[PDB]
Amino acid sequence: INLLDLNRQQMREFFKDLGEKPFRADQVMKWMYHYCCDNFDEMTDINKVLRGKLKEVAEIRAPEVVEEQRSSDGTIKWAIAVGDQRVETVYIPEDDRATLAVSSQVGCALECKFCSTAQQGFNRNLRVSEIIGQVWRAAKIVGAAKVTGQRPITNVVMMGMGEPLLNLNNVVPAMEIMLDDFGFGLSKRRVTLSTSGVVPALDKLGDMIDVALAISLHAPNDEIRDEIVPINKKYNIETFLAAVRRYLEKSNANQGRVTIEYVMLDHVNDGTEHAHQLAELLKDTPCKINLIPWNPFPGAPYGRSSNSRIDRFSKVLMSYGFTTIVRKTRGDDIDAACGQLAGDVIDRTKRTLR
RNA sequence: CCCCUUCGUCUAGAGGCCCAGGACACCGCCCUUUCACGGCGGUAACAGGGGUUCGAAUCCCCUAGGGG
Ligand SMILES: C[C@H]1O[C@@H](n2cnc3c(N)ncnc32)[C@H](O)[C@@H]1O
Ligand code: MET
Ligand code: SF4
Ligand SMILES: [Mg+2]
Ligand SMILES: [Mg+2]
Ligand SMILES: [Mg+2]
Ligand SMILES: [Mg+2]
Repeated sequence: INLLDLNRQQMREFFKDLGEKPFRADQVMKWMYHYCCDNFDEMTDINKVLRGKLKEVAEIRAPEVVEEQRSSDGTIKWAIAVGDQRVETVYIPEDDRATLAVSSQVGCALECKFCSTAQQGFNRNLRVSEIIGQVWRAAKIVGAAKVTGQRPITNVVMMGMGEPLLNLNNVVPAMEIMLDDFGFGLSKRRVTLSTSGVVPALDKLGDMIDVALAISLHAPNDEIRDEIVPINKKYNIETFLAAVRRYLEKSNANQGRVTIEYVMLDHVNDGTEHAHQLAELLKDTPCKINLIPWNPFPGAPYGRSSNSRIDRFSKVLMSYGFTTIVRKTRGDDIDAACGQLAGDVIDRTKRTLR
């Protein structure tokens, strides 16, 4: 029994089940997440008998890091071992903050055409310990909170491999741990779950946890979205934005706005005609816009909008009063930029034959 | 017998620099451009009780909880 699979409720449960008081769950979480301890013999403020009781009944096993790559950006990407397979995790330092992109499945069940995770197939969901484990290893490797004196991580984004809303069972507990004060103590506002639009699971999310929301929109109408982000064929743009607005109603994390992700595919969806449509489309949705220049990956039929097109496109949106930021491209030299995470996946869907 | 207990969390603190300071969280406002969620602001603690002293988070006692 591995305590990295457990959130606070559950660890309390666990400690009651050992005839021991529930504040013990707070102590152990502090060692685990504030110091990145994987070793009960260091928990100096737990009496020696219980300290030993734990070693018999439980453990703290994060997946192992088996690769590391540094970019001129400063950006780092670690590959973690997940049985025979690998998912990948990205650390992004900016001046006043540090951000971890976290993987949430082994590949992705979805088929976005501009995504490299999509082109590897899909194997399985990640367990809680394999999600929060990514935040655990990255915190230890960077410099643990009460070990260097600084928060190693200030923001997390569920923007690694996989679609988060197709693994709510594990995504939510893991986000719960991130937010927890005896966990990493991060902020609602600085944990951004991004989703391609699995509407029912978003409604479900609303009833489970309040967390900042971004959406992989990527087109200004269904005819295009059908082609690049195929799940649109099952939950279309209007259905999705309705769901989004349902989430935003009951959410402090988002501060009344959703972040719109829109990847910039050269001469596909990135002309000023599209910006005009996009502005219209979003007239009834309080948001801010994040333009993402496309990051390439082997075999793709696409190209990256030139900066002139991006610049023009963004200015149209700005005419209509939208906050429009171009996401700086980070980790491209090591295939760690958004979309480039292929990991190592044993596809179980036969993505190839088809 | 000895040591520890200060906002949600980690802490600042040595008889007056403290009706308790910071960071983060939380909450609020704003995002018509700081964004791989951004800017600003605000609420919030001396474990509980009794003493010593002009004055106690700080010194003494008792209690509860925790460690050797
Ligand atoms: C994580 C964010 O990046 C987007 N995304 C997926 N693939 C790529 C790529 N090759 N380049 C840029 N962005 C991508 C997702 O659709 C999501 O919005
Ligand atoms: C590479 S995408 C990562 C998060 C989710 N799949 C989304 O597309 O928004
Ligand atoms: S984009 Fe998000 S959803 Fe679409 S494939 Fe890549 S990962 Fe899966
Ligand atoms: Mg929190
Ligand atoms: Mg306390
Ligand atoms: Mg102190
Ligand atoms: Mg924000």
